[PDB]
Amino acid sequence: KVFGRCELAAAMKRHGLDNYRGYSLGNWVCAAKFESNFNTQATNRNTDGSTDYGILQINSRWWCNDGRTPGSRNLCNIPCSALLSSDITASVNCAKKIVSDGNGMNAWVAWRNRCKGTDVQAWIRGCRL
Repeated sequence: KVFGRCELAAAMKRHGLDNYRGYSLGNWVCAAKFESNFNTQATNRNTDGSTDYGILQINSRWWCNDGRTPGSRNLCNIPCSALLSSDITASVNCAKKIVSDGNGMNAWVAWRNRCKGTDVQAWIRGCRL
């Protein structure tokens, strides 16, 4: 599924991400935009052999099991495929754990390099939330 901007904002809010660990909803929407262009089915292989999955490009190195990332963990206790669902529950639950891990949203390299410090409220501008 390819979410629209306000549609995703709404889904994130419904799943409790709005202001989670102090990160406004625009921050989450901006991260999703640059990680996956709002496409739940996005997958991208990393040079180390891990893969990033889903709207928020969650890495198999630590967070999910894809069966092909040696030495990796699965700290969200989920198959990485669950992160590709049209329903964002699994992605959201796992992102909650990620953003709680110590470095906040810096875990998302695209958020640090493209969202951090910017006018992230633009992402939810005009949305009925």
